[PDB]
Amino acid sequence: QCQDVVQDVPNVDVQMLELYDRMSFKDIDGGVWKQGWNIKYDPLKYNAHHKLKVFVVPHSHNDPGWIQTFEEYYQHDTKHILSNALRHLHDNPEMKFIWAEISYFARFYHDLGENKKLQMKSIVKNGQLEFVTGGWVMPDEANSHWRNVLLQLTEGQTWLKQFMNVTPTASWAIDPFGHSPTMPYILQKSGFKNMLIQRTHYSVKKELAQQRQLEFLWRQIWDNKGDTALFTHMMPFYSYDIPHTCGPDPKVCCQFDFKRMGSFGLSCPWKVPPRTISDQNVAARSDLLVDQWKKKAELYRTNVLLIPLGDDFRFKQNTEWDVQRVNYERLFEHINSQAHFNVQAQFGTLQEYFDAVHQAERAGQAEFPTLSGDFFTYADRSDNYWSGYYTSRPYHKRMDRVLMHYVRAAEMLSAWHSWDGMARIEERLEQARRELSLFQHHDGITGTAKTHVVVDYEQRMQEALKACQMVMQQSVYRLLTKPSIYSPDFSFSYFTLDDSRWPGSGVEDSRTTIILGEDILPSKHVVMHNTLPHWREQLVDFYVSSPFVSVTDLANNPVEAQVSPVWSWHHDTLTKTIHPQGSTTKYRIIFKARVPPMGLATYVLTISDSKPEHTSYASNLLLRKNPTSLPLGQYPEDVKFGDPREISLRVGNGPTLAFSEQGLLKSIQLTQDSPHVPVHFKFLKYGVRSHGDRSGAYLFLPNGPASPVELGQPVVLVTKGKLESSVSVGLPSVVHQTIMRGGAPEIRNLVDIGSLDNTEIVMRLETHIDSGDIFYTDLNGLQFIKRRRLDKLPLQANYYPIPSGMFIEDANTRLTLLTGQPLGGSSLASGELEIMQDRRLASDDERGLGQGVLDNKPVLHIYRLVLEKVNNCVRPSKLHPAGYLTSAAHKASQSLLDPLDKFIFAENEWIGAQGQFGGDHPSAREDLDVSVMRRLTKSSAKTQRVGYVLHRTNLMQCGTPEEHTQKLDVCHLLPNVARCERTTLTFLQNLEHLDGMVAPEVCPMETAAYVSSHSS
Ligand SMILES: *[C@@H]1O[C@H](CO)[C@@H](O)[C@H](O)[C@H]1NC(C)=O
Ligand SMILES: O[C@H]1[C@@H]2[C@@H](O)CCC[S@+]2C[C@H]1O
Ligand SMILES: [Zn+2]
Repeated sequence: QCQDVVQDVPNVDVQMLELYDRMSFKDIDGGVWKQGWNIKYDPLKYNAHHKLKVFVVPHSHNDPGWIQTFEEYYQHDTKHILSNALRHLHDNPEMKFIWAEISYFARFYHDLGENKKLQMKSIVKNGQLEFVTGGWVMPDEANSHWRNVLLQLTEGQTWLKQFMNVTPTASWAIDPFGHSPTMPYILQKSGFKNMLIQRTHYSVKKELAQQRQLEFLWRQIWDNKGDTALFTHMMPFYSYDIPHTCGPDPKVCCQFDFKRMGSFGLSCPWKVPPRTISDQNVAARSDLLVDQWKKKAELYRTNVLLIPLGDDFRFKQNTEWDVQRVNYERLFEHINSQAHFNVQAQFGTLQEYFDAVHQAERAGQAEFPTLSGDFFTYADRSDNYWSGYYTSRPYHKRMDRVLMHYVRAAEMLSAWHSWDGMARIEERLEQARRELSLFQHHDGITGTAKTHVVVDYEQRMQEALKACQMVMQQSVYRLLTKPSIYSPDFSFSYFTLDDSRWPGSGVEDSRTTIILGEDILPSKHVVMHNTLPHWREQLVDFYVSSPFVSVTDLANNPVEAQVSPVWSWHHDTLTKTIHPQGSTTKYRIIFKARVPPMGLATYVLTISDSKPEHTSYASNLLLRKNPTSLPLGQYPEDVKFGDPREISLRVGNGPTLAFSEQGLLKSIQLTQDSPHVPVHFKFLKYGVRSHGDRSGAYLFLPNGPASPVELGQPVVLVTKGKLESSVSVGLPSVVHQTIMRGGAPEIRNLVDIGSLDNTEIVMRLETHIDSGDIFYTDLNGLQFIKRRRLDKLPLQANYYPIPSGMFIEDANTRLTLLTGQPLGGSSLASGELEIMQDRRLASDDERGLGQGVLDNKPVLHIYRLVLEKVNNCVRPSKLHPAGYLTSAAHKASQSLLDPLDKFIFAENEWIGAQGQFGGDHPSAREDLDVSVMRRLTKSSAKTQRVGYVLHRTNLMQCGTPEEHTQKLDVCHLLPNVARCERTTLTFLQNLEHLDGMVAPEVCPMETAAYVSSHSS
């Protein structure tokens, strides 16, 4: 049956948390290998019957945006690299080249004439040009959500299958800033057999090198059996550039980068230039180079050695192709003909290297270790830990998650039907997928690009959001209109999307008010979509032009609603206070929408001349000294005023929250009898060093622990309603909001760091929880990994990515913070959680970006806070490296990442309107998600095909019986199923033809893909 992911601790040779506890992390000078040691080898190791096989693998790192935009790099550099690669590989049959970034390759190939397309296909087919990974990008591994890692991988590999007829099975990840086990998870489920990584902490490289553990079978932290394992090669040295890839001595290796002799504007910082290889020097030059190779080979277990040959945007000029190729050819001729070296060296590809490694393994020459864990937080040297980019450019980090959801929703909503080409559905979805995929680049979501490049990514993402909205609203109109009435104009807006959290109140006033009135329009239809495969009820809100509005379902059943004011916060430069103003012409109406699995539900908003029977009105209390009046137009309850004071609130039967006089949480009481548990929010600031290394987009180099933000006497606004209550406070740089709807609170921070240079703003939670040095953070929204704070490491080393959540716990109590955006965070003392909100840095951090981070803009960060008793939960043992969410924390995460979508009908009357879609869809167990639903065929295909990605998480058992659900068989969601197949996660290979055309559900922590085929 399924593997147990909780109770059995895997036995692995290397467990990265255990390794971290034992390592000392001393930064001593190792000689020419500055972070290693002087490698020694026995010359007699190699001989006539046991040669060293060397693969020199030419490559070119092409960032899809960084210090230029994608299109700028394409025009100035990448199109010439690819054009000249085609020519030089064509003309030089033993030369090889690998290529990773399919965004660029697709941009290139589609501009080729057919003669050149054919020539390109021939050098791919014959193995000279080899694709590695084949994703749209080489993604960030820290901030990216696994769903978007899969999206971009699929975008690139689907392109490659269609146009190049190849599917890579080896991955190349030389530049992401630390590495995640989510990558082998996805890759192994996508047909891969091997992967390569580079940017791991220098101390880890030393430790694993000493044990010859740089090649390993990387399995997931919970995986007892090993079925998730993927063979992984970690490169051993400081960079992927030629000085750090031939061997341990960069002064020697630089002499073999033949672009550095002067005419190209490059040189060797170790002050010994390359020399052109001639018959007079080739023996000496070869003895230098072979000795470097044999030292590198000592770090690995086979007689097969990988030597990358490349750097950023290399292999551009024809003269560069020639100078590298001709000099290496002279070296190979000499080396391979001189028996005393016992070396056979050649240009090769990545797959060629791995195939030869595994041939050695099968011949019994090596056994590889098993490994679990991750490779965060990266440091490349000294105390320079790359935890800054977990937060840099947080606006765009948040935008990533918004677009993630709208791509899912657009693909799902439109998959139910086949569309005519004139509807431009496929066109808009392809654009949306590609812009989101581009942003997964390790200079996109990471916030490590130049200002104008960030603007380009943002503009692309905005176009993608508009594309999603168009597809979604067309789809809703089709799904909810009587078929014989449906008369679409595929350019028309039948609905507009309403999003309450993006860009957010205080960031952009982009929401449309529903305008009702006796002399204009009595009522309005709205529609909610639920992308999750279970019934959901959730409060939804809209802006309306009257407070006298009531809600009905499309059976005209009244729905209870609450009306509240529309409050906006202002930085009053004449009074020097931050305080709220209420609208006198628009109001918020809130009600519970109940929406089928993967379905839609319609409601109607109707105006009346007076308070309606089933609509209540929130009270409002402004706490501040010196108040002034707050008129609210027709809102029927007058605002109350008071001096600052502690307050407590409870919605429904839910928790009771107590707040300080400054508007910040102080305690949570779960039930009426129970203790008021201390849970205190605090905002603090980190600065920058005034000597030594400065923080920048990549690096976090604080000048000591954080200092509290001075709050003064902030203005606090309390809104109390039957359905929703909140406490909001205007603090320096942050409008902080705690919202209660009857379960776990929601936190919203409108963060505007303003002109506070050299400041990082952190939000900290202080509790009594006896967590010691342990805390948990997620990896890519997929899994939670145990962290241990290490006081032998500096503060910034104890920061980890928080892509979706974090928690601390003791024997009895857990506090989980779920996020709607990836940010950096830690637990720096027992009972604490902290998460960075924004950072503004005036200096560059000396990694090549050439600017600090001075382009901050207001961002609305969102969270859920879940305090729980966990003493009755079945948790992993103390030695297990994973943790798992409870039901309530998982649902709270889903609330943030995949909320209901809201649609407002744009015209005055919707003729043929229907009340619901998907009432017959199965309501699957809470731990299962349909992560992807995508129609894979256009309308001309006689056999339509729909793909599904199913993911089951693992939730802790805590004694909530929580049961009766329906089985979900995705292959029967559409009618006329003729076949159901299990596929790789990219949909590109059929793995099993399924009996009865039934797609089984998956095991906890597993992800599977299915394709259903339909004959009508
Ligand atoms: C793709 O490759 C397979 C074997 O590599 C070959 O049989 C086939 O003709 C190619 N199909 C295409 C070009 O779609
Ligand atoms: O962000 C950049 C990388 C970083 O490692 C700094 C050195 C250049 S690489 C190219 C970019 O992706
Ligand atoms: Zn890069």
